Amino acid sequence: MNIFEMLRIDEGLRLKIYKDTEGYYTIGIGHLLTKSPSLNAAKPELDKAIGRNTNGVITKDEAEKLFNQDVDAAVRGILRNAKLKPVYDSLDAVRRAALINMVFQMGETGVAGFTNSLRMLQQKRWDEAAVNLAKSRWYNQTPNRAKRVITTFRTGTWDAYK
Ligand SMILES: [Cl-]
Ligand SMILES: [Cl-]
Repeated sequence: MNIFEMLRIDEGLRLKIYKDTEGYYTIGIGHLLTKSPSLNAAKPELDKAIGRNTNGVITKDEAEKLFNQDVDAAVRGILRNAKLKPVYDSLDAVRRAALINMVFQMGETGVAGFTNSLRMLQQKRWDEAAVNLAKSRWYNQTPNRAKRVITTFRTGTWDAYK
């Protein structure tokens, strides 16, 4: 198991514009297109992302290409973030994947916002960090995915995904 297979299980794959759990226009492997309500504001963002007139549908290859970019950008965002970087550096390889997953879903700003949990992770207080991460809108809105991520932070193994 690796970050790619982990996010592929959490986000699924859809070749046609769809709405995410929050109601936003998305395509492929969790690639957010726009927070705007218009499918007309979404279609152009999609064409611009792919480099072609797509008419709202893309191929598997195109989806995977957006995915590689999005994972690369998540990592690079963590490393440029003054609050995230020190946490990431402190972690083992499995748990680093868990932080990348959070960043991919909620963005760097959001994650950097979990001040207390981040401090607990850095101190390696696993059980306490898992309890604090659960007290969030994130966990209440997407409980099954959140529990998988949380379990990965608590245990440091890929069990929740096996
Ligand atoms: Cl893009
Ligand atoms: Cl869920």
